[PDB]
Amino acid sequence: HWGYGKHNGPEHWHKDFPIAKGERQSPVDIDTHTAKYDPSLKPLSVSYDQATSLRILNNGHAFNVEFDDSQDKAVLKGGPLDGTYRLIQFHFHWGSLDGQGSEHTVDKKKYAAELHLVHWNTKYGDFGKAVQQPDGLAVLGIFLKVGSAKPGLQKVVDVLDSIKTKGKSADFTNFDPRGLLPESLDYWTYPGSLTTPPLLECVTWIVLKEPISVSSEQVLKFRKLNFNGEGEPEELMVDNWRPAQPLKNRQIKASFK
Ligand SMILES: NS(=O)(=O)c1c(F)c(F)c(S(=O)(=O)CCc2ccccc2)c(NCc2ccccc2)c1F
Ligand SMILES: [Zn+2]
Repeated sequence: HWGYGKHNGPEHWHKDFPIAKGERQSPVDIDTHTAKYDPSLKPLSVSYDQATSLRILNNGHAFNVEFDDSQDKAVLKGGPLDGTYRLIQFHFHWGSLDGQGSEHTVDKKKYAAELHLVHWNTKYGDFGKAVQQPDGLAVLGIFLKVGSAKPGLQKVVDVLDSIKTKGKSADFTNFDPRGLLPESLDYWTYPGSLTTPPLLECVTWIVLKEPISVSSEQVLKFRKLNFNGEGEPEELMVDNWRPAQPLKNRQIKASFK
């Protein structure tokens, strides 16, 4: 029932998910001036050489690219993390226009979209148990701006016509997520939450400072997806982002400068 409209969007979520008004909600505005450089933070370690993609899925509010996480393949560690987090899936949030789309903002600046690479803490054994823990997930957020195409995203864009509507899926093997990363791994990090229902407060957010560039034609294809299922009135999948939430009693830390 929740979604992104006037009647079921982010401002309504608290009625079914009271944690929406909780103490460590995401996304947030990253105030670059008050983010403290933390010389104790490590370089982030992103090991995606063995990643195995399985499927791509329109789940009715984004598209997910899913990975086989049953072995220790694609892992995120280092950075602020005390453990080993395993890649499970990635997805995006984007706008109806280039001027909006991202969930995190940087000195109130909105990017055209934001990629989330979602990983779960291997000390909890699986994703479903990890989300019940305050250090259960690590989500790597990467901003998208519109400019030159990202060659490494084109395979994703090209398959979207095949999962236009909610609940459609498609085989999606041998996709290499290393092709979606920017050159620098400088990052901001803070404790936060899933940004859609159930809004669980289980996420260490690591947001890269350097955005990737995608082309206007690439992001236009994201906007041709549908929130509705096949045979229902067409509602374009756009603006599936939650606005910035109160920082409350949290410090955003920077890995750089
Ligand atoms: N935007 S996000 O990165 O914080 C996020 C959520 F907000 C979130 F609620 C979830 S969820 O699985 O608990 C609910 C549904 C969902 C699915 C895909 C994108 C956004 C929300 C995931 N988890 C992603 C996920 C999906 C399937 C299997 C494992 C992880 C998730 F990654
Ligand atoms: Zn997300």
